[PDB]
Amino acid sequence: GRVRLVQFQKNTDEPMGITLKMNELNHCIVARIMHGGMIHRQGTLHVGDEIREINGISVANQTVEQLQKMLREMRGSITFKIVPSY
Repeated sequence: GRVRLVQFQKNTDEPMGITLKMNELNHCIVARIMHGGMIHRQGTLHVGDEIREINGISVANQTVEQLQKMLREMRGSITFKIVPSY
């Protein structure tokens, strides 16, 4: 699909509300989005989307725990480079 850049503004320390999973090619896939969360309210990131980069950082050959940890500690203006899935 077509790559796009999705931007969020994270000012609080609450869970972003994303659950990730890696598939066979180690592609990072959005497994779940927390209903009513900041992400869900914006409507720009959806289950099945492939995340290629976070804050410009390639997710390649990083584990799920690593990425979730990264997501838990991010604040301010952040981005996901994603390939949406329909």
